Amino acid sequence: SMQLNPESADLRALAKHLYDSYIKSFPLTKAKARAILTGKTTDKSPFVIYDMNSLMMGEDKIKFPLQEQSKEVAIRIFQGCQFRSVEAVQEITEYAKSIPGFVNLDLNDQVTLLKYGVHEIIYTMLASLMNKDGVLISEGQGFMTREFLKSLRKPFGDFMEPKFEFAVKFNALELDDSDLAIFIAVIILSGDRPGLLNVKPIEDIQDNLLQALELQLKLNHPESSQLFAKLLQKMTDLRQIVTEHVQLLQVIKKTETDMSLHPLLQEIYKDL
Ligand SMILES: C/C(=C\CC/C(C)=C/CC[C@]1(C)CCc2cc(O)cc(C)c2O1)CC/C=C(\C)C(=O)O
Ligand SMILES: C/C(=C\CC/C(C)=C/CC[C@]1(C)CCc2cc(O)cc(C)c2O1)CC/C=C(\C)C(=O)O
Repeated sequence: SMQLNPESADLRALAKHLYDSYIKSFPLTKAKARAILTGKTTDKSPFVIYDMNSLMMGEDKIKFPLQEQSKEVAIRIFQGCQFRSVEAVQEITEYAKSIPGFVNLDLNDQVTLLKYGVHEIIYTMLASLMNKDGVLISEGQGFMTREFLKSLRKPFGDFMEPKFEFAVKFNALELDDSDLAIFIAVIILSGDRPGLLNVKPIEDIQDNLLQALELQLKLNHPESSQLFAKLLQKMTDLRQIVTEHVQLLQVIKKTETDMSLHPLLQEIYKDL
């Protein structure tokens, strides 16, 4: 069974390092998101976008567009989501640099792990900002309803729904930021990504993160012995969400020309 030894003290040290770096890299933590979503925050309520009227009032309220603002609502929303995804790529990149051993990997491998990892991490962390009713946007200053997003014309009405479906089930696991910091690191350090140069050093880092994660979960969740196994299952699930997402982006690229795909996202999508 579980032991207090030097190995376990090192794994707890790693968990703390990752948590501290995760806090630094991602201002809106799950703890803060949940406080807003339950109202248990003392902060001002987010502005709620639940219909076309409150979307347009929202554009006046929420600050975070030359011929962008000429496009129909669904495209303005979709383009906004793309920009926020690119900001998320930047943050997740900075987080990865804090993962011990990551910056010592060959720079091409660092880039490959991020290329194939970032969307998995985006869907994981998006769950922190979701409840069954909607999602927090612009770092908690807004809340956009799930049914409002579904109401957008085909094919835009379907692009968030699979992320909500993932989030309701993921959120039932009741992970906290301390758990997530390690989970995200595990996903990034996946040795099976296409086109990696040096698989073994990545596998060696991931093995240590997986040990850190299993110990964190045993300590932090006395009421489930299944949680580690369930989280390995979520890692495979996320690869499905991303596949499905990419196919939707194809359908959009094919059917919905006169609508710009962010060049950086194009680069990432190339070989997913
Ligand atoms: C999934 C999505 C938007 C990502 C929105 C988003 C910001 C997700 C990441 C959530 C985290 C990582 C949570 C923590 C956090 C804290 C911050 O302080 C700031 C941000 C951005 C943040 O983002 C729309 C569909 C994808 C598109 C168009 C694409 O890809 O084609
Ligand atoms: C659903 C989603 C982003 C909506 C992005 C959005 C506000 C789209 C609407 C864009 C338009 C129609 C265009 C101009 C504009 C500017 C604003 O400043 C505010 C709004 C509402 C706005 O609306 C992904 C999750 C985002 C997170 C966590 C975040 O961390 O964001």
